[PDB]
Amino acid sequence: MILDTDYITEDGKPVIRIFKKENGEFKIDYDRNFEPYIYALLKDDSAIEDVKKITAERHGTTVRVVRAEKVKKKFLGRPIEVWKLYFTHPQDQPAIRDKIKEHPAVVDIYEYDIPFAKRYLIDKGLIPMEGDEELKMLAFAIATLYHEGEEFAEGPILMISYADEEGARVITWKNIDLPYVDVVSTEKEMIKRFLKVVKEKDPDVLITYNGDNFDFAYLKKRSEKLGVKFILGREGSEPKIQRMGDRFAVEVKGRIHFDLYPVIRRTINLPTYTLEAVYEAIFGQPKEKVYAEEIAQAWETGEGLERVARYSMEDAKVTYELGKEFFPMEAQLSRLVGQSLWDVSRSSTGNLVEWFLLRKAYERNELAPNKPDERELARRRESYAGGYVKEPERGLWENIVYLDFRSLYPSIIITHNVSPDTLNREGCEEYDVAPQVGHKFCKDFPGFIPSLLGDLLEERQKVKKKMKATIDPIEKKLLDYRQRLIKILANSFYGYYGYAKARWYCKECAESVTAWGRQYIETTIREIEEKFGFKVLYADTDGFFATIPGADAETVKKKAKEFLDYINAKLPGLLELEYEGFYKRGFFATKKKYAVIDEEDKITTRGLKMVRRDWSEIAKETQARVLEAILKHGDVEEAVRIVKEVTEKLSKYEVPPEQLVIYQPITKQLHDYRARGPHVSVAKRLAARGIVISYIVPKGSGRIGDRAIPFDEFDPAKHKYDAGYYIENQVLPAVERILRAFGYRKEDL
Ligand SMILES: [Ca+2]
Ligand SMILES: [Ca+2]
Ligand SMILES: [Ca+2]
Ligand SMILES: [Ca+2]
Repeated sequence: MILDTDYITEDGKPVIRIFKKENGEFKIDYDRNFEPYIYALLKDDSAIEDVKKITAERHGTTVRVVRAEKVKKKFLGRPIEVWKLYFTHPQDQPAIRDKIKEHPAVVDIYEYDIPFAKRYLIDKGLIPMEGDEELKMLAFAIATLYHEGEEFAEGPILMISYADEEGARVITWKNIDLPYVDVVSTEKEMIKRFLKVVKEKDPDVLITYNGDNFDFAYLKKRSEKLGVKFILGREGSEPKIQRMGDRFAVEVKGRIHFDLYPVIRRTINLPTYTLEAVYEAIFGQPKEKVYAEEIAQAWETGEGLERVARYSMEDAKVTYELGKEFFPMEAQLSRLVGQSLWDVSRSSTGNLVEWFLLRKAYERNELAPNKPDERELARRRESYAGGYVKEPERGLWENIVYLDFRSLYPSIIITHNVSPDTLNREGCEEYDVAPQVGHKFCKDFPGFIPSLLGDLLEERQKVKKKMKATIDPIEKKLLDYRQRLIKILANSFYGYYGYAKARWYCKECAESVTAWGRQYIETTIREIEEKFGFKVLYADTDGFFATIPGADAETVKKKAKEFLDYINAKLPGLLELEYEGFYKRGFFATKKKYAVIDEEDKITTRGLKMVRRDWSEIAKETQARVLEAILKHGDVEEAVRIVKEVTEKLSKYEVPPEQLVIYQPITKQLHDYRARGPHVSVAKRLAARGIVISYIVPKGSGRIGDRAIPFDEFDPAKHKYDAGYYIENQVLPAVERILRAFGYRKEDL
């Protein structure tokens, strides 16, 4: 299979290198016959002789046009004739493209900013990560000596850890009594030892967590300081560093540097992206953090080195575990888009669609529009109206069905042929008009994007049915990832339409999709109300919650299935409404805030879940008790009494102080925490003396931080906690947000 492609220069000529892994053997294929090129639209074919003679200069070397050929391609639906201009080297393109554009007889130029190695994969029809070849993976992490007022990598690397199927090991230059620790004499020997491990293991994938902006940069400065040839590449090369905007990225030639940090940054949404928080959210298992101060203190005193070595080991271990969880999904995404895993894993949603479209455009002989210039880019700060959100009929409801459209936005694009090449196209005999915005779309021929989107949805169905018949559980997982990734890519076409940097950007297309979406969701709602007598409790963009308040659970289900048969016969094209699920009870607080419970007793909450550690146990316990009384018992007046009971126990000081302790970690220098937080205030009082902050809020005057004390110093016989604080700032805010819709103000409890 193909891992990646790049180019080297030989006698001023580009040579493509294709890195492959066939039958467990690494191979490099060379191609010296791929010519870089750009298109040029001319107003007169006679002008081609003037364009051929246009010259530029890179660094003394004269840039010339190698050869030209007239080709017929499609552009905005219409057939067009452009000149394919070939060059000697891909770096000739940025040097001469401006001189060719400025020529009077040149209307415009196209496909002039496509990286050579990526242009090769598309033009040759090559797809990376294709097949069932097994890649060998290796994760690694480093521990460093940090001091407050020092430059980057001024301190040495203390430990280098690595992990794979054989387990996790730590290389260090100090004696540590642990079975997984390998001891060397110096930092130089530790680095050299790590090089030998990578060379002997010969992994296809190197997995890091933030290796793009820390690990490789630290290793580089250290190898320069110690005189070590950091040959990580399979061709004997040192890691290549690139600039990605305001940040960096690192390639390792012959292998795939898989940095988990940008991948997880897009996949899940978390408050922080530390390795500890990420691992705990994905695997649900805790991971202890050992700070730079503790590491430095342990290394200088030689005391708790086992704790440091164990932290180092866990870093490599969890990085390998996370890499095993996210890499197969990103590998299938790379195969789908048609680009290397290195680029795909570092590209955002907008670029992924663009690369997919660029490959398809070449296959369909479709000339790709250019990126917007700075002037046009500033003009594309255009916003528009989004999805429809119904104001919910607040309160507790019984026997609720959730109905939603199968791929609403892609269905609209296909059905109404929404595309920049069909937008206001004159000369057609059939059009579809978008409500409110009024944009017209030609229906005479399939548009470029709707046509590809139709093939994607069709391809996904071919994968779904092959999964049912696939005996092999590993192959079923592979197909499952591809199927899921097609759904993700198909649902990204809409956002791409409103993406200002997009080649196929079209605000008219984007707002037409949302306008049609608002129409279909609203028409379906009034249809179920008027012709089936349902009450629509709440709706958001592509689905709604409905019920018959005076009907049986089986009666609601039956009527819902009958409604589905009815509207699906009336919906045009690919639009389709589906039965998502049935819920025994449901509480709808405000727009975007609600909670439902199924027949199994599983509760789904969207809004103020409050599963955080920076909130007292008393507040979290009461909230759970309230939700249970509402969703399991359907007793609203019981949920109220529970809050009244808790506030009465808090006011009479009958609640144990252990369920009032708040735990908060110090992650930065005390001078940098100028938020006057209670945990920081407690920490500053500790630092004021000679020598996770666990504190309780006591009864007194001043700010919360002025009252707060560590729980170790709290004594029920000498001190009194702030009953008012735990009622008004902890319990009531957490519960009021749920009971709010009933009209139960804070003073009602
Ligand atoms: Ca590449
Ligand atoms: Ca659905
Ligand atoms: Ca088709
Ligand atoms: Ca239909």
